[PDB]
Amino acid sequence: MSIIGVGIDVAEVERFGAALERTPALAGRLFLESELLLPGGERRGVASLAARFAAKEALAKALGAPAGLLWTDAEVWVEAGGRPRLRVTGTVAARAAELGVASWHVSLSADAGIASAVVIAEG
Amino acid sequence: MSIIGVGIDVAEVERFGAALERTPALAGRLFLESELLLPGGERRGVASLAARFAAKEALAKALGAPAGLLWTDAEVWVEAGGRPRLRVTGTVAARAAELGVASWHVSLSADAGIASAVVIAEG
Amino acid sequence: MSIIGVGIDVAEVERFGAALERTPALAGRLFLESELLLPGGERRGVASLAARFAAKEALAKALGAPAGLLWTDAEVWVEAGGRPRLRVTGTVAARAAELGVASWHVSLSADAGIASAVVIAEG
Ligand SMILES: CC(C)(COP(=O)(O)OP(=O)(O)OC[C@H]1O[C@@H](n2cnc3c(N)ncnc32)[C@H](O)[C@@H]1OP(=O)(O)O)[C@@H](O)C(=O)NCCC(=O)NCCS
Ligand SMILES: CC(C)(COP(=O)(O)OP(=O)(O)OC[C@H]1O[C@@H](n2cnc3c(N)ncnc32)[C@H](O)[C@@H]1OP(=O)(O)O)[C@@H](O)C(=O)NCCC(=O)NCCS
Ligand SMILES: CC(C)(COP(=O)(O)OP(=O)(O)OC[C@H]1O[C@@H](n2cnc3c(N)ncnc32)[C@H](O)[C@@H]1OP(=O)(O)O)[C@@H](O)C(=O)NCCC(=O)NCCS
Ligand SMILES: [Mg+2]
Ligand SMILES: [Mg+2]
Ligand SMILES: [Mg+2]
Repeated sequence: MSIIGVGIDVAEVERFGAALERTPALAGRLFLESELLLPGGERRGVASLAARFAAKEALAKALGAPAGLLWTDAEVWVEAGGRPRLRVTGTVAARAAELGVASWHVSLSADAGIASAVVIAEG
Repeated sequence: MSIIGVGIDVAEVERFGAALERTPALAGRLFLESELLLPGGERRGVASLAARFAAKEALAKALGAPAGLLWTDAEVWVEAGGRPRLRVTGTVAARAAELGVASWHVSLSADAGIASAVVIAEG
Repeated sequence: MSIIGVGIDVAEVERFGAALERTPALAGRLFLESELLLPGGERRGVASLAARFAAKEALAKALGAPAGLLWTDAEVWVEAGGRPRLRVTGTVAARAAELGVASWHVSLSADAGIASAVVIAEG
């Protein structure tokens, strides 16, 4: 395998929260129901959602951000240990196949009012 | 292939703009003429230039930042879809050859007053 | 080889410094004696220490952050040219072996009140 793409994204947390508040429908456009919940069932907070938004932007960048990708066709899920993972379906999986992507790597971080993500596509 | 190096850089946009304003010659020292223009021919803005500066710093870091690298020997170019790409020549290409680098991967992001870049060298 | 994990971390410098000041023992819990010194023997500054903290957090993330990792089992050392490098021992090396990690790549950056690091584990 080789690296197919890398993506990075930085998202200002306060601004992201404001966008979610302004348009009730936005959260459901960006996130699957599972992503909006913490492991124990409570509602995921704004900084953690901003990090997932950054991850999806970074994933899109790693794929060359073509038209027609759906936010809901990329899913951030969480291993028991807390580690974030990417699962791709539909439009995102189709684009990944065009480029020969077999494996996805992600990491997330938030501090100082920002959320960040890096994504590497490999295949 | 294997990873040869990784680089990351974060640049404060306002400070970068101030540096460009202070010394008229600076932009031409850091950037090729093509980098200073948007696809349609207008002048590239300060945040986008800061992201390209970060990319060049990150590229230097991925190569172990030896003396003698020229800023103008690394070029950020743009695919039709908008995706940034690195082209290396001269001093930067020579150092890349010393290390066996065959392929370059870059991503850029700006928000919250900062521009950022990640670069991976592979070979 | 393939990518085994990636980590990113962003650390607010001022807050990190405040934590070090609040608990005298903290620096020695996070850092080996060598990490606390500059090449010439003077004391390493807070932003540079924050970048090393971010590197260790990013390394932990690349390994899936299991319980039992010691901060002192990851060491940031510096090549003559200034390039940062990771050396792993003990608990961190043991976890790396569980995952098959052969090679480590790191880069550090600080600006705009933040320190950042990216780490890639390969094997
Ligand atoms: C292009 C895009 C990915 C980045 O936009 P953004 O997060 O608002 O802005 P950022 O500052 O973080 O990133 C902008 C940088 O992305 C890079 N970029 C632009 N188009 C790109 C593309 N087609 N592929 C990869 N990178 C691209 C550029 O370097 C740009 O900076 P520049 O114009 O100064 O060179 C975004 O506008 C977009 O089209 N998002 C699509 C997301 C998506 O499809 N999601 C559904 C599936 S998860
Ligand atoms: C070393 C350099 C790359 C980073 O400087 P910077 O962007 O101003 O500062 P940042 O905070 O972003 O990065 C500093 C970190 O880079 C790392 N670094 C220093 N020397 C390095 C080197 N030789 N190789 C890789 N990384 C290096 C260090 O970890 C340092 O932090 P630390 O001293 O606390 O450990 C920069 O000073 C430099 O020499 N730039 C050269 C650019 C160049 O050659 N361009 C032309 C070709 S594109
Ligand atoms: C999990 C941890 C790595 C990140 O915490 P942090 O730096 O305070 O917080 P950040 O915002 O930077 O990162 C949090 C993100 O890390 C990710 N994360 C959580 N658990 C993780 C794990 N087991 N593996 C990889 N990533 C993990 C998550 O995506 C989380 O964000 P989310 O909850 O919104 O999804 C940290 O809490 C930790 O346990 N550190 C261990 C360090 C260590 O073991 N050091 C000694 C050896 S060097
Ligand atoms: Mg963005
Ligand atoms: Mg820098
Ligand atoms: Mg952190």
